[PDB]
Amino acid sequence: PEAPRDGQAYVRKDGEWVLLSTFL
Amino acid sequence: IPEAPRDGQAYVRKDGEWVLLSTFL
Amino acid sequence: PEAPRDGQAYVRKDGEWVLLSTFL
Ligand SMILES: CCNC(=O)c1cc(C(=O)NCC)cc(C(=O)NCC)c1
Repeated sequence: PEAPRDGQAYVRKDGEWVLLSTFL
Repeated sequence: IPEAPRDGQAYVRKDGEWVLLSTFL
Repeated sequence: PEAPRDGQAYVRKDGEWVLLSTFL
């Protein structure tokens, strides 16, 4: 399914969309 | 959601689009 | 299709899921 549409980037983890910024 | 470009570059999902990872690194 | 479900983040590249950590 689609990631949130909220001006933030997402990566795929554990069957979820997780913010990229958390890893940066 | 559709495939990302297949062009040797990594993409992340943003705003219902595929965006280059490199932009954020 | 789904990325691996293994506690790790993935990005999309070349029609595949590739570890985010490789790029960081
Ligand atoms: C210009 C913003 N770039 C990043 O924040 C960035 C880039 C990189 C990056 O370019 N890595 C290439 C080795 C890595 C990280 C990272 O490992 N953050 C952990 C807190 C962050």
